[PDB]
Amino acid sequence: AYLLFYTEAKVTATVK
Amino acid sequence: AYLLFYTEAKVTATVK
Amino acid sequence: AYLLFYTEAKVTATVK
Amino acid sequence: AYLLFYTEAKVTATVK
Amino acid sequence: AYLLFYTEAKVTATVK
Amino acid sequence: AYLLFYTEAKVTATVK
Ligand SMILES: [Cl-]
Ligand SMILES: [Cl-]
Ligand SMILES: [Cl-]
Ligand SMILES: [Cl-]
Ligand SMILES: [Cl-]
Ligand SMILES: [Cl-]
Repeated sequence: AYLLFYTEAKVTATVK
Repeated sequence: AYLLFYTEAKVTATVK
Repeated sequence: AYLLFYTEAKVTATVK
Repeated sequence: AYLLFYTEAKVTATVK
Repeated sequence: AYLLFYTEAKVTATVK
Repeated sequence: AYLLFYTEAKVTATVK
């Protein structure tokens, strides 16, 4: 699984 | 485009 | 001291 | 250009 | 568990 | 003072 911080604004974190 | 910080370790940043 | 970003959602930054 | 995550609180991301 | 990025330098990511 | 993560690659952190 990876950790991802993403944004286009707020930073969203997810683990997939 | 998204700004992305990714990791499984080092953090990789990219713009997609 | 460490710089920390954490999240369980929002990313919170702190310096400890 | 730089990718920047900034904070003093919320983390702001920008591309400059 | 929390997602953590930390640094005192390199940024280290972990899940606790 | 602000916390900054920046990159053009490696993420560099700084506190100013
Ligand atoms: Cl490594
Ligand atoms: Cl690194
Ligand atoms: Cl604080
Ligand atoms: Cl806030
Ligand atoms: Cl936020
Ligand atoms: Cl670990």
